[PDB]
Amino acid sequence: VDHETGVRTRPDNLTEPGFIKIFTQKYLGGGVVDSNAIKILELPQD
Amino acid sequence: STGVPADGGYTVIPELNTEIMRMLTDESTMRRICTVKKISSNEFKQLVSAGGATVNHGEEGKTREQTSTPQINEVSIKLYPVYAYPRTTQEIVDFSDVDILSWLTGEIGDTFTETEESDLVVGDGDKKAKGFLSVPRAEKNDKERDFGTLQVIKPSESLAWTSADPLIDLKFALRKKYRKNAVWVVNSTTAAKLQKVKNANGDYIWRDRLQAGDPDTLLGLPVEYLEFMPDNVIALGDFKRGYYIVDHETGVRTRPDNLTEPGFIKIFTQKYLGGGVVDSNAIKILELPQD
Amino acid sequence: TVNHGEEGKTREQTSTPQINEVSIKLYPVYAYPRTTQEIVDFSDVDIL
Repeated sequence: VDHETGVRTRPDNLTEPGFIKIFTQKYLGGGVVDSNAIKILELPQD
Repeated sequence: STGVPADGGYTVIPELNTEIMRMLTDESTMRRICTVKKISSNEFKQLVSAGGATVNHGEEGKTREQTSTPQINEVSIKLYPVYAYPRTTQEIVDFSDVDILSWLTGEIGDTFTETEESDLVVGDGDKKAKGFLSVPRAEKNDKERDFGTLQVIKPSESLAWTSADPLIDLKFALRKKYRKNAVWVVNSTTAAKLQKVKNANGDYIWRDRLQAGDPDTLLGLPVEYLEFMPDNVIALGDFKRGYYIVDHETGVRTRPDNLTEPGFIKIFTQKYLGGGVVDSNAIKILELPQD
Repeated sequence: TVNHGEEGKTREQTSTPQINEVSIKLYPVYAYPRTTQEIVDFSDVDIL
């Protein structure tokens, strides 16, 4: 799941002067919908 | 009358001169006497050839022997952030006729000139411009002395403030190469002490030998005074060659930073100042005992 | 003032410079000589 805005990069160069804090943000989400569609296999690792 | 506020006294408004008088303004003598190299880097490397190139004065019919290849020295002048971060209230910046933004930028630029005359002279070099005085000194001639160190003359208190001998020594410690376009660098208090030197007889040595149109000189060379020098310390040299003031290519960069804390606008106006001794043979230092 | 900040150091607050007021008040400097109209009329050197 993504947001309509997506990746947004705001280069805050004011709050801490002498610095650019490049605040890059992306709203990300993930969920297992219909778990019957996915299967897992843990190897014995010897 | 205007004396009584009620009797037409409130009508008279005081005409505030919209150009604030910046008391501490001065044309930066450092930036004029020394060269200014706008650069885009943290460190500026000027190559300063020490010398050592020789000739053997060959004869007609003699094998031409190898001559010594001249040497080069590195002067690593690193730029550092000299800044001021005043937090003016947004109230004044709005409620004003004298423009506080421009006035404060001018005041901080004058402060930058003052701290240039401080760092480029006395500045130890701890994350700032290394002044020529903070540069280690050595009482040796140009041939014997190590590069990156300035020739310092340290006479006794007897002939220091009694005669012109220390200053003549300082003048001719420089080579003609530098004395052509040399300049003196004295503190105002040290300058006053110099103008007061009187020999055993009592007459002044420097007998104010100037005309009205003459700039203040000393032993036939101009004297650009620096106020941040320590007491009883003198310098002299071709500071165009002798010292490099390495400013960054951006220069003064005044972002007002209005969003960090609303109700306050915080002019940052940081600059990147660097400074270093270049041609350590082009500057001479004269230490005089404290009276 | 400036604090001569380093590479990787928080930039501390510097003192904001001060301003002073010089209130120069204007006052009437005058002279009120009472010349006779006689001289002002009877003259070649312009008395006014």
